[PDB]
Amino acid sequence: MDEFEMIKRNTSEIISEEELREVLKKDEKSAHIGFEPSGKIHLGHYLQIKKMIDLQNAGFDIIILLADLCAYLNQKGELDEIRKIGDYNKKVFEAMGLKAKYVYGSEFQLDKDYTLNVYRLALKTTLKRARRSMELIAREDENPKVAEVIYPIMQVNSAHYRGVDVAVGGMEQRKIHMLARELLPKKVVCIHNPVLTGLDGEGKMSSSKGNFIAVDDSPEEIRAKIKKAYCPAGVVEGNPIMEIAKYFLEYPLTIKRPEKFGGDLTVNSYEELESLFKNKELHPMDLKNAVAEELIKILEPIRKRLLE
Amino acid sequence: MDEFEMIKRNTSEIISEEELREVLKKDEKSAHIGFEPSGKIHLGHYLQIKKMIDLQNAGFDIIILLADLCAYLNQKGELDEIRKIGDYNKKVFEAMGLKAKYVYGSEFQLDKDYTLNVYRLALKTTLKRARRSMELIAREDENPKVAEVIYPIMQVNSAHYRGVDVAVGGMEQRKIHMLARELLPKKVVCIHNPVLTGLDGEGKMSSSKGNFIAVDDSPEEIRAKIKKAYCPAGVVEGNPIMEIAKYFLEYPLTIKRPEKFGGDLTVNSYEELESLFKNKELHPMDLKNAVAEELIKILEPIRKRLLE
Ligand SMILES: N[C@@H](Cc1ccc(O)c([N+](=O)[O-])c1)C(=O)O
Ligand SMILES: N[C@@H](Cc1ccc(O)c([N+](=O)[O-])c1)C(=O)O
Ligand code: NA
Ligand code: NA
Repeated sequence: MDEFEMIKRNTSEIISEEELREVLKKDEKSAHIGFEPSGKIHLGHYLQIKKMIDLQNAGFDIIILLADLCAYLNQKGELDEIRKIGDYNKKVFEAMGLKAKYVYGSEFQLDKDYTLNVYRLALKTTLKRARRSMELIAREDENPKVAEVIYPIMQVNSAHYRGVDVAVGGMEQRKIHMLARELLPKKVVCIHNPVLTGLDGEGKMSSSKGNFIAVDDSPEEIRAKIKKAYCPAGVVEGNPIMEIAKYFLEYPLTIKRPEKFGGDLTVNSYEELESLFKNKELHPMDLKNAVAEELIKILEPIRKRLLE
Repeated sequence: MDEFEMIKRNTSEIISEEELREVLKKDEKSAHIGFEPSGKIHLGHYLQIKKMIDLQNAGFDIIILLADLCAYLNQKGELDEIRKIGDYNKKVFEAMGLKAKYVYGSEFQLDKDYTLNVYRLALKTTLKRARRSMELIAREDENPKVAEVIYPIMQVNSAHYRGVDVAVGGMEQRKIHMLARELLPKKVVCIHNPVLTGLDGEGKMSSSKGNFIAVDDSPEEIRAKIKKAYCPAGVVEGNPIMEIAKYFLEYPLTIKRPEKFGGDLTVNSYEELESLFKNKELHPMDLKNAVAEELIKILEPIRKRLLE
């Protein structure tokens, strides 16, 4: 398994694989990811931090951008309050075991040279393109603000300005990233992680939608959220419990079941779990019990560091 | 005639008259106008500079904003080239007899505090409103850029930032000004000048449309432009020659005519010229001859200073 294959594991796409391979040869290489600060850090965040850890293990210097100014532009509140949530997020990311440097967008995004660049990019970016790039990111607003279209060019210049080789984000960032690869002289390698389904199955997981498991949820809370989650027998597509099994659990996985329902089941890969679930050899209740118990153990060290 | 009435003369609107009156009482008061730098300075510019002179005579400190960064956002070229045209414009404005201070937008519009203000305003300004405010200003573009909607909030913050009591501009600026009066804590008094008709009568006069008389046009050039201008008998509405008579000429005005066509005509006011023209007592050819000759004399001192 290449460093390349370790990095590629469980990503949705890498733009491009050829470019990443060229990057991997260098002694010194950096990757960054930006997050609008979030009151709760959930499995979606953890999925991406896990990927940053993969990159770190492959010798990348990791930068976490606490995106206070973008969050401000996306109507998340006042900068001072946003920064405080950013600081909390840093502590959570540290509790996850990430070795990284942290920067606040506003530390450099209001510099004269940065701003001049933003305006230069604004001349090359159509309103239609800017709005399209924000469809999965923009806060819902019946009267869309000028701030909405400044946000994507702020993010485009961010990669350029700080000289990152690799930008990581969820699939929802991909249009902004495509714009960056088009507009900037140096092409940034983009690694996109899948977007987790919300627990009720009705859309994507999000801090604003209350459809997530937070990394510091209590065990009792995790069990309840999983008990109630969308998880139709035989259905893997859009099944958040199966997603958790794929992205977070380790294998071989032992699934405990009463003897009357077939007894304990040892599963050597997610792929084999998927076949058992599609073939209805594994019931949603037994899948859920195992996912809840293993996820609790996975998250325990993080919750404990945050509780201590 | 009040200072108020001197200021009001030949304006399209003042927002608001009550506010201007409060302003007039102060010992210290300033007014500014901004211009995207223009390769040619035309009668539209001169009309507004004349109004700045009125304000100066009423005891206002005048600031001319050479709007290099707005011009950049509105696709007028590179900043360095734009600034050079700005410097030329300053020399023309000085040749007009204006006593003012001149500043380049970019001297202060890229400051961290300015930019933070721009982003705060971007949160309060809808895209729909920003685009509407730019309809008569925005460079024609089949694929409108993000830069187009940054421009109006740049101009909104300009008035606020430099603490002007009064902003002057053409009617085309009125939506941006309305936005400023809505968004800022201090209401700026806005004085709007009429927009001159193009020489061919087919739209408004503009540097980009080649339908103007420039202040340094040669006498021969002025005569030719006027000879060819739209000027229907009896029609005052949208008649650029009648506009020049109203906004630039002094009265009493003597109109020279051959005896066979009624002989020389002395006109004591624009209002009386308008009645004679509507009643068809004054032929377009005779009106044009007088307007051309008087406009040449009006502009001679400006052209001469620029030629020297
Ligand atoms: N768009 C990201 C945040 C972000 C990512 C990368 C960035 O470079 C920046 N930025 O420049 O402020 C911001 C999000 O949805 O959470
Ligand atoms: N909109 C003006 C230029 C302008 C006027 C006033 C201003 O404050 C600024 N500005 O802030 O750059 C720019 C024009 O059409 O020529
Ligand atoms: Na080496
Ligand atoms: Na006094």
